[PDB]
This record gives sequence, C-alpha cells and structure tokens, in this order.
Amino acid sequence: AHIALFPCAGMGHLLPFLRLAAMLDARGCAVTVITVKPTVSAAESDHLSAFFTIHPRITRLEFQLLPYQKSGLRNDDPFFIQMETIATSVHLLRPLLSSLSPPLSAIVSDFTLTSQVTDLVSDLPISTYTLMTSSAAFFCLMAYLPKLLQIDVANRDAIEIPDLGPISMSSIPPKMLDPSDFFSAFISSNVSSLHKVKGVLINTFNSFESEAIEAVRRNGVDHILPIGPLESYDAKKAHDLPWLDEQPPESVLFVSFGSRTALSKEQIRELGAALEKSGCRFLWVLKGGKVDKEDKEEVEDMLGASFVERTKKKGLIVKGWVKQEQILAHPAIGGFVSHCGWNSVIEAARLGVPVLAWPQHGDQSVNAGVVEKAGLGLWVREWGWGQTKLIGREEIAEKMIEVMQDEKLRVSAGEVRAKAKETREVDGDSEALLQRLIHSFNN
Amino acid sequence: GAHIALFPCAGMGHLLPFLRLAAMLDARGCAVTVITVKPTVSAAESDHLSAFFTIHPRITRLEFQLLPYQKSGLRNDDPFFIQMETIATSVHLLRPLLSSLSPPLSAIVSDFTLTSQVTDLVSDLPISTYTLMTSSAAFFCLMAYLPKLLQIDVANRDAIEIPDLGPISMSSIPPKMLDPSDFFSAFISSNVSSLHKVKGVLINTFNSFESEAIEAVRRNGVDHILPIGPLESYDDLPWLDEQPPESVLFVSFGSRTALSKEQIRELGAALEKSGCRFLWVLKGGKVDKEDKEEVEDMLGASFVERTKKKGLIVKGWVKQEQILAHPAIGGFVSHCGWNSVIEAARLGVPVLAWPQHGDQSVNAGVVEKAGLGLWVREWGWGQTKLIGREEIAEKMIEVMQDEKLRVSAGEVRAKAKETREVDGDSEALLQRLIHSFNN
Amino acid sequence: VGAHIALFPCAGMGHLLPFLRLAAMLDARGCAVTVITVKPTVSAAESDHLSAFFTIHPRITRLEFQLLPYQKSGNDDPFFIQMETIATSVHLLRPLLSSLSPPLSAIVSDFTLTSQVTDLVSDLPISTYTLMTSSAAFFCLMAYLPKLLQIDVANRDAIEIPDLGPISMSSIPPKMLDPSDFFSAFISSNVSSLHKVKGVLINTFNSFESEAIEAVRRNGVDHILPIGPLESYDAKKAHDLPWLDEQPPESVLFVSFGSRTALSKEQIRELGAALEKSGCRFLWVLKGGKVDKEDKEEVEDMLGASFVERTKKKGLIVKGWVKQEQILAHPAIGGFVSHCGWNSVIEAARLGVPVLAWPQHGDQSVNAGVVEKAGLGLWVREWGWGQTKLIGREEIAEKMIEVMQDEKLRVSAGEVRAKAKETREVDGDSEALLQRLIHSFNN
Amino acid sequence: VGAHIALFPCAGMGHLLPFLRLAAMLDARGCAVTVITVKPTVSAAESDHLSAFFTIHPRITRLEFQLLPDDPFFIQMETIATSVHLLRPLLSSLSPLSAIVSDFTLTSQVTDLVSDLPISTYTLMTSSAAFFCLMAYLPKLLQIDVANRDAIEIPDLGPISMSSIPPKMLDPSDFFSAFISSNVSSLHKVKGVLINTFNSFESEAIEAVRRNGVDHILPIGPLESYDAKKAHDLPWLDEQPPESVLFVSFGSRTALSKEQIRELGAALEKSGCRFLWVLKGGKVDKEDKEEVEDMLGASFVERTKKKGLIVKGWVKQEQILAHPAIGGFVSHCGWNSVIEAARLGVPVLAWPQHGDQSVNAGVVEKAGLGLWVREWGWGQTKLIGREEIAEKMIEVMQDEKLRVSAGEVRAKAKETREVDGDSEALLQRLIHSFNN
Ligand SMILES: O=c1ccn([C@@H]2O[C@H](COP(=O)(O)OP(=O)(O)O)[C@@H](O)[C@H]2O)c(=O)[nH]1
Ligand SMILES: O=c1ccn([C@@H]2O[C@H](COP(=O)(O)OP(=O)(O)O)[C@@H](O)[C@H]2O)c(=O)[nH]1
Ligand SMILES: O=c1ccn([C@@H]2O[C@H](COP(=O)(O)OP(=O)(O)O)[C@@H](O)[C@H]2O)c(=O)[nH]1
Ligand SMILES: O=c1ccn([C@@H]2O[C@H](COP(=O)(O)OP(=O)(O)O)[C@@H](O)[C@H]2O)c(=O)[nH]1
Repeated sequence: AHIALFPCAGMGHLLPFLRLAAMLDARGCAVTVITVKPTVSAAESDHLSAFFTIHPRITRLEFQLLPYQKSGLRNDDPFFIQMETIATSVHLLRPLLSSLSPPLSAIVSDFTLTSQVTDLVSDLPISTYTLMTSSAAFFCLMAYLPKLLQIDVANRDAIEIPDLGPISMSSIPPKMLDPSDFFSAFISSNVSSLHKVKGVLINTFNSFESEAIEAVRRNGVDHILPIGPLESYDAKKAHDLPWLDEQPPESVLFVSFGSRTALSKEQIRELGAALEKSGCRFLWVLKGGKVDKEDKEEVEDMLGASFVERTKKKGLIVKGWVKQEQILAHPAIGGFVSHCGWNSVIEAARLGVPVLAWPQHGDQSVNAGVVEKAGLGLWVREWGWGQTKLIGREEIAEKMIEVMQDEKLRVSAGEVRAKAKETREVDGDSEALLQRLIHSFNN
Repeated sequence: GAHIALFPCAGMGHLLPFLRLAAMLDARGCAVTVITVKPTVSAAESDHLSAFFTIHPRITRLEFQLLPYQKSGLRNDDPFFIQMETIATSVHLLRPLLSSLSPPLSAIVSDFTLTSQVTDLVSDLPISTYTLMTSSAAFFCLMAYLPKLLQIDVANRDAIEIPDLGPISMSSIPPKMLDPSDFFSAFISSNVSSLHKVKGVLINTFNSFESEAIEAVRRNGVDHILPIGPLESYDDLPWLDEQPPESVLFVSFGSRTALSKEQIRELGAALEKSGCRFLWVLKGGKVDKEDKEEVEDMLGASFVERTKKKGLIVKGWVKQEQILAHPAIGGFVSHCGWNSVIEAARLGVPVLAWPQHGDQSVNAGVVEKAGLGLWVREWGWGQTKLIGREEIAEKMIEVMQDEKLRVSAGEVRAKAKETREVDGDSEALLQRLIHSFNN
Repeated sequence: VGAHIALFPCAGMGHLLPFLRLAAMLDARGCAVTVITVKPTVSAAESDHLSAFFTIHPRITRLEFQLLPYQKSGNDDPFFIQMETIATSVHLLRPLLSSLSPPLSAIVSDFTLTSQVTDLVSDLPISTYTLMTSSAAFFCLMAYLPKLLQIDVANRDAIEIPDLGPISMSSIPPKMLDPSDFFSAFISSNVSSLHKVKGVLINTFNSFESEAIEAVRRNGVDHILPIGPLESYDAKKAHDLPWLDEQPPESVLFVSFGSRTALSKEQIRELGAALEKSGCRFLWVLKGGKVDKEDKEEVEDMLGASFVERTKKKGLIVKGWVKQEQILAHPAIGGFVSHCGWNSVIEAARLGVPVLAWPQHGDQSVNAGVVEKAGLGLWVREWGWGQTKLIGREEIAEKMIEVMQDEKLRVSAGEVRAKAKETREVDGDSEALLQRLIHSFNN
Repeated sequence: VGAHIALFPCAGMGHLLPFLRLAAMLDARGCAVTVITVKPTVSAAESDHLSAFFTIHPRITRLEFQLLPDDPFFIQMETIATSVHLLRPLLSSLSPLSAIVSDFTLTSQVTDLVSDLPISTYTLMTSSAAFFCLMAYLPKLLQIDVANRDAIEIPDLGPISMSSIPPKMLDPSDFFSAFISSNVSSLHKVKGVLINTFNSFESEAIEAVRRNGVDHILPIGPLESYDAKKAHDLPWLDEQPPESVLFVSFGSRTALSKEQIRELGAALEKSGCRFLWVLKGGKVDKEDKEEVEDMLGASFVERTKKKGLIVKGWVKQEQILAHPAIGGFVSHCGWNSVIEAARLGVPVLAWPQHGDQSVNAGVVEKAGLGLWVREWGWGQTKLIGREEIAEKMIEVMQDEKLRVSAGEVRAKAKETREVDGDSEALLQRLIHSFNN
C-alpha cells in the first residue's frame, strides 16, 4: 500500500494534509506527499522543509506547476488563484505517477484538485480519495449548491438543507451563488466528480457534527469518513512561549484570523480599541499586510508606538507566524477569536478553548454556526460579514468580555474537548474509522 | 455599442452557430452576453463553452441551472431533443436575472426551439427579440408551412408543394415531423406560430446560396428573414500534412448522430474498395461523447492494420473547420447537417451527401442543387435503411473524380467569400442589424 | 458482454436484493448491465448494499434517479410511499435512458411501477420485463385480485384462483380484500400493465411450484418464466461467526425475521424463552426497528439482561444486518426460523436448510403454505397474523424440538436442495430460460 | 502616504518616461507607488531607464510581468495584451491598490481585470489634446465618411488637415485603427483620464474632449522630471554662453534618411548655431542600432569639432534643455518632448517625422512656442534643401518675438504647476478621492 497526498495552496489546505500524512505514516502506510513550486506563501515552503526533515520516510514529490493560464473564474484572491494554477497542471503528472518506483495504491486528493486528479488516475490502478478541509455542515451546503442554484430565484431568508436545520441566506457567501467566480465553479466541478472517489475524508468527529455527518450520508455522499480531529506533527524549534508563562491561566484572550485573512484599516484600529477597553489580557496575531506573508513586509506601523506602550502590561502583539496549536494548548489562553476556518475551529474544540466567532469570507459563517451549536463559542449573527462590515469598539469589547466570563461556555467547551479525545481513542469512532480505512488501503 | 444576449439550445449544431455569431457581434463592437445552462448534455458543449470564454474575455457568459425534465404530451427519445424541452421550461427563470444585467439589454437573439418561450419572457420587458435558425432556408420554408400541413391528409402524396418554391418530395420529409405528438413536429410547429413576435429571424445562409428559397420564405409570412451566412469561426493535422492535396476523403456525421453497427461495417469495406486516402471520424457511441466509451472495437483489429497506409480513423472530437480548410481533403461525406454544409461551402469542399435523419434530406438537396455536392435519392434515409459497400464505393470515387464538381464548389466558395466582403450583402446585413440596436 | 440490460428495483431489501442478483446473473451470462436506483433510499441498508454491489461487481454501471418532492395523503408504509414517490419521478428515467451508450435491449422494472413506465417503453421502444419477488402461489392471488374483486367483495372460507389449491382467507392479507384501500388499486393496475411486458420472471422453479406455474400460465400470464433460485452476490468479510466455527455441524438454529422487525416485543420474549427451553444452539439476527434501519436505536432493551446472560455460552445475537445467505450456507447451521419472506424461502430450499415457519404479514402466510407443501419446513397455521395472537413459550418450544429431531424433514429438505441445484445446472430448466432470454435480446 | 498606487506602461519611452514621472509625482503627493513593467523590454534604453528609476527612488516598488511567446513597439504592445492575465496574480499578492493608472494601448484588455479585483483605474495619455480627440473622434468618423478629404473636423475643434493625419490611422483594415478605436470604447470604464497638457496650452482642445464625452479627462501637464543628480557631463555645455546652443533630438527612435539627415548637417554649419546633437542610428530600436557617425561623414566632424558636439545614443533631455546654454530646440515633436520644451521655455523648431507629431507641430504653431514649416511633411517623403533649412534655422536664433512668446509659455506652464493652478489642484484632488 502506497498512499499519496495532494494538498492545494494555503496553510489551511497544506496543514491538514501533512497532519494526516504523518498520521498515516505512524500507522504504517508508505506515504508520499505531493508538493508543487512555487508556493504562494513563505510559510508553506518553510513548513514543508521542516516537515520532511522531521518525517524522513515520507517521500516528497515536487513538480513545478505551469505558468498561470486562464479564461473565466473571476478570482481576486492569491491562494484561490494558485489553486486554479495547480488544477490546470494536474493532468501533466500522469506520466510521472505511472513510473514511480513504489507504485501508489491510492491518492488522497484535495477537494479542489479532485476533478482533475480523478481523470488523472482513470486508467491507472490507483484508488481516488478526497480529504475535506472544511466542516461537514459546509459539505451539506456544497452538495445542495446545484439545487440551491436552480431553485434560488428569490432573495428571501434561508434555504432548508434537506436533513438538518435551514441555513440563513446571510451565511451563504455571495461568491458561491455567482457561477462566474472561481469559488462556485470549483465547488460545483468537484462535487460532480466526488462519485468517482472511493471515500471522502472529513476533519470532524461523529460527536461534533452528528446531524451534518448523517445528513450527507443520506444525501448521496454515502462514502463520508470522519477522521477528525487531526493530530499535530509536533515538529517545532522556535519558542515564542515565554510571555504566556508569565500569564495567569485563562486570563489571556487569543485573537487570530488564519493564514491569509486581514482586517480593514478601520477594523484593525477598532479591534485594538476594543482590546484596550475590555481590560482583558490578550495575544494578538497581526496580519495587516494581507494574505501573502512575503508581501506583508510591514512591521507594526499599523497601530503606532503609543498603543504598544498602553497595552504592554496586558498584551503581546505578534506579527508573523505563531505556533497556534501550541498557544491554544497553553494554560494561559482561555479565549479564542476566530474567523472560524475549520482547522482553527477543530483545534479550539480539541483543546477546549471558548471561541468568539467572527467570519470574514466563505464557509466561515456556517462553521461559525457549528461552533455556536456545539457550545464551543459565542456567535453574533448581526455582525454579519467581516470585510463587508465594521464593528465598533463598544460592540467588540462587550463580546470580548462576555466570552471570557461565560462559565457555561468554559464548561460547555470542555465537554466538546472530552468528546474529541474519545474519538481518537481506539474505541472512539474517528481512530477506529481510520484504522478501518488503513486496512482497506492494503490491496 | 449595445447589449445583446444570445441564448442557444441543446447540442453542438445549435451551440457552435450561436458562439460564432456572439464572437461576430463582439468583433463589430457589440457588447455581448451568452446565456448558457447547466448541466450540459455533452462533454463537447461544456468544453467548448469554457474555451470560448477564455478566448473572448470581453464577452460575458451567463449560467443557468436546469430544472428537471417535465411531463408533457410530446414524444421524445433523443437526448439532445429532450434537453431542448428542458431548457424551454426553464426560460422563465430568466426574468429576475435580466432586470439586473450590468448594461441594460438592447435585444436578445434566441434559438428557434427557444423562441416561443423567450418571446413571452420579454413581451412586457422593452427588449427586441431576434432568433437565429440553425437549418437551411429550404427546410425553413417547409417549417413555416407545417401548421397548414398538419391539418391536411397528405397521404399517398409522393410530393407536397411548398408555397413559393418547388414541392419537396415526401421522401425527404421526416415522418416524425408530420406526427403531431412527436417533439420534433411540435416544437417546429409551436415556434413558427410565435415567429411574428420576433423583430427578425437570422438564418445562417447567403443570398447566392439560397436565393430562391429566401424569397420564397419572405412572401409567406416570415418577412423578417436576415441571411448573414456564413458564420465565421470564433477560433489530427500531422497525418494530414503528409498527404497529397485533394487525395483525402473525409467522413463525418456531425456531433449528435451515429451509424448502425451493420451499416458501419459496410462503410469501412467501401472505403477499402474505394482506395481513397481517407480520414474517418467514427462515432459508435450513439450521440453522447460521455457515454460513447467504445474505442475502435467497431472495426476490428485486422481492419485498421490493412488500412493504415491509405487511412486514418479516429473516435473523438475532430476539429472540423481545420480539417476542411487543409489542402489535402478532396471530398466530404456528410449527413448534410446545415452547419457542416455551410462550412463545406465556405471552403469549397465537394460533398457527397448522405442524409441520415431529420432536416438533413432537404438540406441534402440544396447541396446538390447548388452544385456543392452530389446526393443520391435512392439511398434515402440513413438510420432507416442500409446501403452496400459496393454502391457506396462507386459514389465515393466519383466525387473525387469529378473536376466539374470541384469547379462548382469553388464558385460556391467565392460567393461565400463575397458576402463576407464589406460590399457583400451578408456582411452588410449584419452591420445594418447592428446599427438598429438602440441604447 | 454485448447486450445492454438495465434492471430497476424501487424500494425495500426484498425488492432490491433479488434484482441485484438478477443483474449479476445477467452479466455472468453476457449482458452488459446498468442498475437503476432511486435516492434518497428509505433505509441505510439498501445504500449499504448498493455501494458494495458496485464496488464488488465493477463492470455493472449504476444509474441513479434523484426523487422529487412528494406530499400525497391517504402514514401507510414508508416503502409504499417510496414506491409511489419513485412513480412520481419515473419520467426522470427519460433523459437518462436516451443518453445511455449501448442503448437498452431490454429493461427489467419492479412490478410496483409497471403502469408508470408503460408510456416510457412506448416512446423509447424498450422491450420491458419484470421480476416478481413473491411466491408463485401468492403471485397467482395477486394476478386474480382484479377479477375476484369485481364480484361480491367479501370473505369466505377459501377464495379460489383458477387452476391451483384454493387459498384460505387467513393466509390473505385483509387490506387486499377491500377495494377502497391503497393496496388493491396498485395491484389491480399493475396486473393490467403485464400485457405490455415481454416476459415476467419469478423467483421460483417448477418442482417447488408445479401448479402455480401452470395456474399462472393458463390464467393470463403466458410469458411467465421461473428462473429460480436466484444466485448469490459477493460481499467480502466474515468476523460474524467466531462462535459459528466453535459450534458443531448442523447444530445451530438461525433465527431471522427478515429485513424488518416482525413480532411485538412481548411475543418475541416468549420465543426467547422458547429458544431456551429447546436447547437449540442459535445465531439470531434481531431487527429492533420494525421498518427502518435508520430508526432502530434500541439494543439489549428488546429481550432484557435476564435472557442474554443465560444463553451466553449457547447462542449469539446480532442486532441489525447480517449476511444471511453466507450464514445459512455454513456447515454449522441446521435449522431456519423464518418470517417466510419469499426471498428467504428460496435460499433455504437452495441451501437445503430446514424451516420453522412463522409468517408475520402479507404474502408470508401463503409462503408458509408453500413451505409446507414442498416439505421444506414445519408450519403452524394457527399462529396467525403477527401480533394477532400471543403464542406461549411452551408451544413454541415443542415445534422447535420437533424441527431438530424430525428426520423425514431433513430427508425431504435435503431432496429439495438437490432439485434446486438441478435447475441451476446448465441443462437445467430455470437455467435454460435465463440463457434463452439473453439469446433473444438484440444489439 | 496612505494611498497605494501602481502604473503600467507597455512600451516606448514615449509612454514609460511620462508614466515614471507620474509615479514620482504620485510619491511626492503621498502615494505608495508600484510600477509595473513588461519583460523582456523591447529596448535596452527602456530597460536602462527603469533600473535607474528604482535605484534613484528607493521607496517606489517595482513589479514585473514576464512575457509569454509590423512595428516592434506596436507588436509588443500587442504582446502585453496577451499576457495581461499575468497581472492577476500580481494584484492578488500586493501588500490592495487604491487605484491603477494604465497605458491607453491596453485599456481594453484590463477591463475584465478591473471588474474582478475591484480597482478604480485611470489612464494617462502621452499625446496632445488635439491628437487625442482625433483618436477620440476617430471611431465615429471612420464608419460615417469612409473617404479622403483635405481637412477633417472634430466637433468643437478647428479642423486639422488630412496632411497632418497619419495614413495608417486612416485605413480601416489596419491594425492601428482597431487598437485606437477599441480602446476609446474601453475609455468608458476609467474613473479618470490624464494627458500631459495644461488647459492654457490647449483650451480649445481640452474642451472638445470634455464636450465629446471624454468628460473625465484631467490635464496634469507639465509632468515633473524624475531625475539623477549630479553628473559632471557636458563640460562642453557649461563653457558656452547662455542660449548659444542648439540641441537636436529627432526622437527615442531614428526619424530621417542619411541623405536627408546630411542636408540638416550641412544646414547646421551654414546656420552657425552651436549645437549638441542627439543622433540615434536605429530607426526604432536602440539594441538594433549599431552604426557609428558615418551617416554625416568624417569631414563634418573635423570641420565642426569646436563648434558642436554629437552624442550617439541617449542623453538626458530635460537635463540638457534646462541648461542656460540651450537656446534652441529642434524636435521631431513627440509630445513628451514638446511639453518639455514649453515647461523649460526653450524655443523650438518643428520637424515631425511621423505619426501624431505633425499635429503636435500644429499645436506648437498655435502656441507660438516654435517655428514650423508644414510643407516639409512626413519624413523621407521629400527632400528638403540645406539652403532652405538654414534660413529657418537662423530665424529661430534671431527672432525676438519668439523669445517673448516662449517666455510667456514657460510662465503659463508654471502657473498650472503651482498650487493654485488646476493641474496641481486636480492631482491633489484625485489623490484625495483615492480611498484606502
Ligand atoms: O499565525 C498562524 C496562523 C495560522 N496557523 C495555523 O493555520 C491553521 C489553519 O488555519 P485555518 O484553516 O483556521 O484558517 P485559514 O488560514 O484556512 O483561513 C491553523 O490550525 C493554525 O494552527 C498558525 O499556526 N499560525
Ligand atoms: O467532430 C466534429 C463534429 C462536429 N463538428 C462541428 O459541429 C458543428 C455542428 O454540426 P451539424 O449541426 O451540421 O450536425 P449536427 O451536430 O447538428 O448533427 C459543425 O460546424 C461541425 O463543423 C466538428 O467540428 N467536429
Ligand atoms: O438480515 C438479513 C435479512 C435479509 N437478508 C436477505 O435480504 C432479503 C430480505 O428477505 P425477504 O425479502 O424474503 O423478507 P422481507 O424483505 O419481505 O422482510 C432476503 O433475500 C435475505 O436473503 C439478509 O441478507 N440479511
Ligand atoms: O535622447 C533622448 C530622446 C528622447 N528623450 C525623452 O523622450 C521622451 C518622450 O519622447 P516623445 O514621446 O516626445 O517622442 P517619441 O518617444 O514618440 O519618439 C521625452 O520625455 C524625452 O525627454 C530623452 O530623454 N532622450
């Protein structure tokens, strides 16, 4: 059994695949990870090198992707644009995969690359699997998109997905409904070819999304396999830990908005105003420059010296990559503020951190809903879309205060934390399924 | 400097012609949107749509999601025709989408099959409606008269007179056209009746080619005929570059028609008998490219090996415009579907006409009458009757042989060229049409 | 495999499983098979079954029909509303059938929807056939219901069909004898649409039902073909009989009440008590949910702790689904307790396993009658429609002991198995017809 | 300095030099400027200028598009269009643009681009207000007349003769017409238009564009020099008396034949003007040009070696024109050059070889900036005598009125350059409009 992982662009796409790959390797499959160059963000490149030196037996397959060529799919995002570039070049890898010395039994592809990858292994003896980065609830929305697009003539309230509670129209992203945009075209193109996949891997546990996992199973994606939460490859040298150790437990509030999400210039100053006003201890990851890490070459001239001095007693503001999974594990962090990209969300759940939900773009709003549903965190729907909306200091601060002091949440959040543990256990469903899956791989 | 939207109907024959026009309008400074629908019937349509847009970025594309097929009286057993029924129900979906188009629509060019439903869609909206017709004028004359024809017994009639043109033989009319329930008949009949509500009816033919019919249509209701043929290309060779000029015979039956297994064996045998170097495009999968998974298991292992010196046969989407243009090809064997015929004229390639179904027989006659190609009546309908290798062979040789025929096609080729010219009538008509659109 | 064949099963395991078997049989015999399914499936099991079929038999394509919203009133049955929701979307087979590459030479449609596809077989001239999943004697009663329900509609000791042993009214379901019930309308209307069919296949042979084959032949079904017993499909597993290996041959009683739950909880317990008294070693597959796989969430709350412990070393209980055919085939199994669903009855005869008959509902009672006549099993008539009467453990125990020690039955039962094989063998009568039908089909 | 801006010129120094000045001007006004360039660059000089510009301005970022596979300058302008999508990644990774200012030639391709990555876009024209309208009114004119007449009229603009108009622009078939006509149509998308002009130079011209639907035209002329400092070159410049030197530059490309060029070379010595001559060998390409000063002849060099100096290659024009020594300018009349002359107040003689320039010569005449002879016409068409030239050449040196008229023009240019004046005011305003 030889298994190959093909992640797309983004640390949200990259991190999950590497994490699984390490898990697969630990459980004894021969694992190859497919990377292509160049990569959009510095972290992906730096990470890949670190991952491989830590895991030596995993093979690295590197292919330089063809120069960006396109027609259609209006895209204004660098990570999405790279995904299109990888997808248009996946068909040129057929010659290489055919001749590999230890031939691949199966490929675990990225959702975005599933259509091109499914065509690629058509006449090769390789099972095709897809790993889903996002939540199961978002997958229900993805499955319903053709039905949603066909019967979506009216802009009114929410659409009832068939086996679970109806989602508000505000939660569905406007880009998803426009067929011209890449987000919609890629979502639609991949769901059509999901039927050619042997199994679809998900990063949620049965306890976390019982309705969403069950609804998809009866809605035609009958091969769904929950394997979440994914485990860290625990490879790390740089220590940014020291300030936290000084902090009392649970005092600190962690704010981060993912790998490639940035706030408005008015929002960065209003969020900073709220952090001061709240009086809470905090850790802020500032990603003012934007998605790309390389072009975000600025160095804390977003707030000014005046602000740092006021907050230094209660806060540390870090601009750069931070070891998020480690920070979350720390006794000091009792709160998290998230765009609710799923991988952060899953981590918050595994480590039991209360979450304050703040979607900016795409699936974040629905995932925010899941986060609210499970008690993981508090979500304010009225806030709506970050990047489409601005929230003042008064509003932000009160919520920040409220999350820090909800004991019901802290108690509730822990319960999810326990459930995530059970699933990893040998009895627990998620590990068992993977163990079940792994055997399958041997053919 | 106006917004005009073009809405095609299912199939390549109905899709390629619309795209070529959309590109053509864009060339002349028109803002253009193309209203496509999902999902497609065929891979080619989907593939072509994507390519077109990458090549003509200025052109907008509008995507519609199909409703499910709906029970209606009509009898249909064809995948493409069925899709047409589905697209037709779906037009009403359009209403809210039209009210928000970035630049307000000046007019919408709709398909003949989609004309009845589209005309009602914008009856209230201040939008001029035009329709573009895939088939020939000669067929069109038959279509216009169908509603009258539907009420007359017309049985045991060898031939039926058409009002300002000579009567078509019954032989060249599809039986299903004259049975009211069948979709083919119903869609043609229903749409003609609504034609009055269209400002103009665009036909992919030119005055030199179809002059008698073009007048004939005009004097019987449809005075809004605007021939602007032949539509330009919006925009397998390696074997060909090796070939001698004119030495190659090209066989194709279009994007949505396949030949019976018994018939197919005979055709290959004829090609072997003929000895003409040939490029044969084979569709064994009846109609669908997605479902035509068979890969030359149709001819046999032995067959190709013998024919390798004198032939190349492919199963797959050939580029028809480029193959015809190439110097080598000396004849076309065609179902005589109009778009194919129209490209045949443009490149002055002699055609041996073998209509298979539907409009094709009337079209076939125009091919012969024009002197473009030779058609034998006795062969009648393909997919209804099968003809021998021996008969097929003589005819295949003859088209290659005839030099008068080669000369005749050239006159057809020049006339086609003439219409394109700024002086020429068809190019002039499109421009006149363009002026009219009023923002 | 030149000829192109599609079989369409609408709903229920009993309907679904035989059709898959016919499909497998056709492919083995040189047809190219498409299998049509309608989603969402009523039960998890059909879906479980279908996915495995396609993965196990990969040269057979899967054609799915997505069902439309339904809302009719007059809650009946979940498989009867699904049988009528498949007829509310049976015009969605038009686009699919027109697109199929090698066009259909013949389609085999479940008898529940033969009246709705009539129009579809005229437009696209598909020679259509249908496979009956009931007994040949119960199909006779189904096939004469229209002519019997024209005359005085009432109940007598025995109602008679033309040329076969009169059927008692205690074997006939009461809802079939009232002409204003849903049931009759669907049966009367689909027997009228049997004249448009080119052949009618049934899952039986002529040694098993000699009179029914001729009674059905001399009463309006001259194109009836008995192709029984249907062959078994593959599944790849077996961690269901660790105890079965330890148990001695022919010593184990297999209790199955079919795809769905049968008797009331109170009644079952008496059998459980009954099983204990008998001493029969047993493998029991219990379906808690009387009709839905998805709905059944009960476990050890059906029989009580009291029983499960006492039989701990002598019998095992499996909740949910088991591979019934593989189990019966096992050397260990020596008796069968059945609800006498017809499909189950034909395999018992096919596998030569002795039956104790406990028909619960519907056609099962007539099947019980067939089992008796064949000499396949022991049947008690007075036990009655399920839940009609409560049967004491002592009465149940005696029949069970009688089944274990009844030698003539084994001899007769052994004799039935040889005949079933005889039909399957290439010279065989049932085998001959299936081979013949393919010969007729035209490319 | 909050606002962040990017410039994009495809080809020619006709466009790049102005764009860069636009880039520098924008940086001065508090704008984060990114300059986008196309590679490989057609000319070694074009490449040469860019490296210097970034190096001279550290704080202006450079973003580049590598290019995928008639006139080289026109064809390349065509190539940039092919690869325009390549722009898409670049915009996505930017540290996002408040606006982009793009070349006229490729505006049509970008329209799709602007709409997906929402960026307000502008174009800056390197041609005169009178000529832009001829481009601007061209599309209607071509379809309506389809004929050749001695003079043509742009609605509120005094008709200029066909003789000025370039022949290729006239032909419908020609590639040039498609580019010009198409692009103006695309002109609708832009939230502003900029031309290197001031109202005073062409009140009539600017108005017609305002009248004619180019409502959004903004004239920001003259553009400030983006320059190097300080090189000890032209010791031959400092030496001479004020206004003693005639500087000759026919372009950023060659313009006339060796025999036609020889007549001016012979005319120059008869004229007696001291001169600094910029002589380019390549008709259109600096890399292509590998000829020494043998078109003029050995003899010419020996005779005049004290009198004047000849530079083969490139020189800094603004730097040279600004000098006290320069009192006369001979120009091929490319607008960028013409504008430089007005801002520097140096009398011009107009000898336009090709294209827009003859119309540009007309503007000079209305202005009083320089002396022009219409009859000389399109370059290489006719041979103009050495004797005929000198009389005009001497006249340029010794005309008192011209000096006065020229003096005003420089004065007029400044007033717009200063804070009160409109060209300065609009720049201030546009930047203000720009939204973070
Ligand atoms: O400064 C950062 C930002 C993100 N992450 C990691 O990036 C992962 C993926 O982020 P997510 O998917 O939550 O958001 P996205 O980047 O996809 O929008 C998370 O697990 C974080 O651990 C990190 O380690 N440091
Ligand atoms: O393999 C093919 C088949 C079709 N065509 C083009 O498809 C168009 C449609 O053909 P037509 O409508 O005449 O036949 P139909 O598709 O209607 O049966 C014609 O322009 C052909 O040139 C092609 O280029 N390659
Ligand atoms: O637990 C089970 C129950 C049934 N079956 C099979 O599925 C069919 C269902 O039985 P039947 O239709 O005779 O009874 P019903 O469906 O009416 O309850 C039979 O062929 C059995 O062989 C099985 O494999 N496992
Ligand atoms: O030797 C030379 C020739 C030209 N230019 C510059 O060329 C630019 C643009 O020239 P213009 O567009 O007027 O002429 P063209 O490029 O059309 O020939 C002006 O800014 C001049 O300063 C220069 O600096 N040195």
